[PDB]
Amino acid sequence: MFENITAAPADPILGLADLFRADERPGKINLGIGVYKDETGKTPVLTSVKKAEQYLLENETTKNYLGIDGIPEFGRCTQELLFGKGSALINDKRARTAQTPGGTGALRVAADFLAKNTSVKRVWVSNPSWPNHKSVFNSAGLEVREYAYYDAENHTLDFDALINSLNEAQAGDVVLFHGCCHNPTGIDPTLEQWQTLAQLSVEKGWLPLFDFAYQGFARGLEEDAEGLRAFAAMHKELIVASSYSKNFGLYNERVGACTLVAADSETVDRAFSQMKAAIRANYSNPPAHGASVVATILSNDALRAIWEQELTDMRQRIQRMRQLFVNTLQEKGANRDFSFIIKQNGMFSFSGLTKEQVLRLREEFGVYAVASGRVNVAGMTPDNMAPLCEAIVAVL
Amino acid sequence: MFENITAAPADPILGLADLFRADERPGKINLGIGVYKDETGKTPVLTSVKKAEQYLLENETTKNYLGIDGIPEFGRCTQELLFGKGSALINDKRARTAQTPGGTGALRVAADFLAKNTSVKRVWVSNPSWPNHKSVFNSAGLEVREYAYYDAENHTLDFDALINSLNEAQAGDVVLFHGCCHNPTGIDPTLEQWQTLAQLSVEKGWLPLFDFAYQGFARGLEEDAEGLRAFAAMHKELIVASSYSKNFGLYNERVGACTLVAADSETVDRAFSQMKAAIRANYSNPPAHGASVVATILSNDALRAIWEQELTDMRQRIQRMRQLFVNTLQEKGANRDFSFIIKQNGMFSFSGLTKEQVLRLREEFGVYAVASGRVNVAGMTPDNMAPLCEAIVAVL
Ligand SMILES: Cc1ncc(COP(=O)(O)O)c(CN)c1O
Ligand SMILES: Cc1ncc(COP(=O)(O)O)c(CN)c1O
Repeated sequence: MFENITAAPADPILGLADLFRADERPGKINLGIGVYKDETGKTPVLTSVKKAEQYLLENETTKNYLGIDGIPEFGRCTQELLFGKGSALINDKRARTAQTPGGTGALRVAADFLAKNTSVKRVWVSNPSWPNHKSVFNSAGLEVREYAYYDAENHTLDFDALINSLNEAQAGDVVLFHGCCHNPTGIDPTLEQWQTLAQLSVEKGWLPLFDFAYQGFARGLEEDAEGLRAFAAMHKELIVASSYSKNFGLYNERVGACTLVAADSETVDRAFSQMKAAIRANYSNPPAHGASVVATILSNDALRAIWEQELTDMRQRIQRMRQLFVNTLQEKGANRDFSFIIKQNGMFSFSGLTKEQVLRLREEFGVYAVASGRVNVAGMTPDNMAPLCEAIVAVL
Repeated sequence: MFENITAAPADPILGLADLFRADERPGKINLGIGVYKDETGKTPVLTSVKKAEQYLLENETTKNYLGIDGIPEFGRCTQELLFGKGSALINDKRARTAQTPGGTGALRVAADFLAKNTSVKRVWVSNPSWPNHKSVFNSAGLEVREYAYYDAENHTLDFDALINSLNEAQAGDVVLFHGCCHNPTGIDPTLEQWQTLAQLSVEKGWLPLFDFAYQGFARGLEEDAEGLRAFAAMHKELIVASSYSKNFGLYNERVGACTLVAADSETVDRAFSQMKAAIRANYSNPPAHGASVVATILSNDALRAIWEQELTDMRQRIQRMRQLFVNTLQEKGANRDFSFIIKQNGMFSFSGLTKEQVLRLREEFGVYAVASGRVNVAGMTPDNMAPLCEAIVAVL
């Protein structure tokens, strides 16, 4: 049965992890995978998480099944994060949340859902985008088409091209938008632009699907949700896949959620029972741990007050490294202007390096970055900034 | 988009959970979902698990991504459980394990794998079987056919009918076998029978797929694996989906694994890279917690010595309740012989109650059981045994 199986090519992102610990060469620098690192190049588990975990160890009395959609309070706390405590969506009971194994899992369950219970055939994804978007939607039998987004020359959001590309999407097609911290460009629409697309979207009849994996990494919790909230006030239905892997440092615990929004309580409820059926046939019910942690933190002011500060620290250190990288590059004689980098939000900078340059950086200097030239700024520290910048300069 | 969505019917198993806490009527008894309960009707978290969790809280320094196939030691410890420490499969490096969100998740990833990289079109499932088997395989686009298994009259394994049904399966079809504690009949093949099927399977060219969710609940760890081990010594390729939800009391942490076996190291490795691609497009990487616990327990003799005893206690209490149920039924004037129940292994007894009887038991007495007449013996206690038995007798 397996004699004919061809080997799949290594994952463009997760594959770097293998190569990185395959070459024992002293000063390697890992700027590939999107994981936060502190000034010492460590990925620590947050203090609030350690506190919440202790509490759980004290108070849990059972590991009995969670129920298909997970922990209620979790689902409730996430909607308030996404839509706002006031929000009519919450009051009209128009939204339903399922706890899922990470944002990726939320994208898959949404894909499986749309594929079996809807007439969706094609999903529109930005160009460029996170590489795994294609694979997830293709796994569910949906088709992926690309819409223009980034202006390489100016390092700008090519809005006119975005608008003009989307014009080929028909009523009933799904359009994927990144909530904030666009992966991998780091360029997001302004609120005015989010508004224009909110409206264009209602006239052309597209079903919006937001990928929210970095809430809190651009300007703040409530600000990063503005675009989504602009859409929810104007739309009757929409899906949102959010992740807690980055903003809670819970990467390997797989914590995320798929939020379904419909016209009214009765409708979202019917639609949701099918989403639950799709979960049952996939992984049955979600892993409790990571989600329990998030819920306990969110539910306790002391704990939540400490978390918001840890999040604020993460974001600020990244903004620091961002400006340092640019300054050291100019200091090291980079034959180019990299100022645009300071303008990007989130963990990544679309550096502009060519495939060949990133290949040489790795083989020659032990510097790891994604083929597309995406570099993890959050992996930069005052200690590796100089070796890194010299590697880059000797490659331009 | 959602105006037309029809509501999915409630899950035949997980749906009972809703109904049960929907009726506030004092003496309700829950014999539906397969969860272990101790003499006081509680589902406690195991002591070894509490110990392992404390250790993890002390020693974990990061929640960084786990890598598509999960924790190595976990994968390694599971293969030794399944195949045995000696085993040529392990020494020849013919097996590859992926850590997955529960046994259900392992069944899905195996389904997705077989569907995209193989010429499998149909999966053979016993009649009766765990209800979610159909849905998982149908989610992946595979077809499910049923093979005769249980003799209702005699409460025996209708081997001749089993053999005769399987004769319609062609070379290249997947046949699902339950390792031990057949859900829901509790009747398993003898080793001699496992042997006959091991051989019949090689001549007819079927790809075996074992569902192992109750290892340790029949007679013991190594004994419950005998059938599988009889097959692995005779087969060149096979897949095994195992679960740790019951034997480790880790239900909601979602801990299981999908083990792939091929002719040689080079082949299993090529095949496996595709299995990894299927995981990446589903949930990316598995939840660490539950699996870390299992690995720490398995890796430490003190901890593992305590676990094996807790498992032994669970199994023994069930065997106790099994004989008590039968004795109280006869004591309460049951107009029938229920002796066959003592002969069944695992958590469930196929009682023989009709759909109508189980419907009446619920509405009239607050006694919850699955439509098929499957009752959770592990949910019986000396305290509810009498109310329960009277409910049943007044329904025969
Ligand atoms: C845009 C985007 N969407 C979803 C995810 C998947 O996140 P998770 O690791 O939570 O599964 C990521 C990973 N960073 C992402 O960048
Ligand atoms: C036969 C069988 N297979 C798989 C599973 C799924 O187990 P999990 O809860 O580990 O996902 C179960 C549930 N008891 C089962 O009974």
